[PDB]
Amino acid sequence: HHWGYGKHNGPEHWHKDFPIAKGERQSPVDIDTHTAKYDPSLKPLSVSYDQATSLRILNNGHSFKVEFDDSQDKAVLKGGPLDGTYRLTQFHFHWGSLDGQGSEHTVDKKKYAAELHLVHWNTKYGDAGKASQQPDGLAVLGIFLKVGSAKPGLQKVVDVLDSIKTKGKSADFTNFDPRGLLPESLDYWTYPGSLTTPPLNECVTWIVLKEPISVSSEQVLKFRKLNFNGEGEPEELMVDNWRPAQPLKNRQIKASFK
Ligand SMILES: NS(=O)(=O)c1ccc(C(=O)CSc2ncccn2)cc1Cl
Ligand SMILES: [Zn+2]
Repeated sequence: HHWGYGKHNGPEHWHKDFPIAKGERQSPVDIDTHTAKYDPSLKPLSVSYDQATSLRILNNGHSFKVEFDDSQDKAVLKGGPLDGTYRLTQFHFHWGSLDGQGSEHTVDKKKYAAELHLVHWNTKYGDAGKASQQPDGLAVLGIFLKVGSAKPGLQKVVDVLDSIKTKGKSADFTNFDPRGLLPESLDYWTYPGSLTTPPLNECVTWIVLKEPISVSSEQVLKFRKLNFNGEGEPEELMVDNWRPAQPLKNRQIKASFK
């Protein structure tokens, strides 16, 4: 009876296996735009993805993820609220059954159709597992998706999803450039938080971009054809794989803009 997004194993159940679910710095959160404080000391975010090396794409029964070669300084995040250099290790998405839900973070209670998470680890900790045990171990760049015009840079991802329909399928996935998933502006909100999936470790500096990307209905339709289940099990479409907003508690959200 493992964790998921259903009625009997979804977010309201996760605290039983992972008591940190009720912790002091859980994610996602609602970003109340009027309450976030503009911090003039925040630096521009530096996103250096020119030498990224994608390796593989995998349906793990919770999402799909593109994994990168993170064994050298390739695709790195720095600046912004961060101290030091963070290596990109994977990206994945969360999305809805309908376009009015799917994001994890919300902005003045607005839900987007999906959210992209680009997961990076602090190189001072040597590997992603070690980094996950530190309060400043990971940095996730979060990008909202709205439905409208297509994102051309996402098409290579959506076109291979039919090859990883069910849980446990993977494929080779080289030469994918994550720069094609970014909006024009790198203005952001930031706060200290957690993984949004089990094990829910409190190790993430969240950097959530203010500007969404647009993707087409046909692109998000292909996300919704994935399956949570393994092949041969009853078919349950992979939709609504998002954790709702959690209590902000004793945290401030800072804005890089305004
Ligand atoms: N949604 S999210 O918060 O961006 C997110 C989701 C899953 C993972 C994983 O690495 C899960 S496996 C794992 N995590 C920490 C320690 C041992 N294993 C990492 C992140 Cl940052
Ligand atoms: Zn995520």
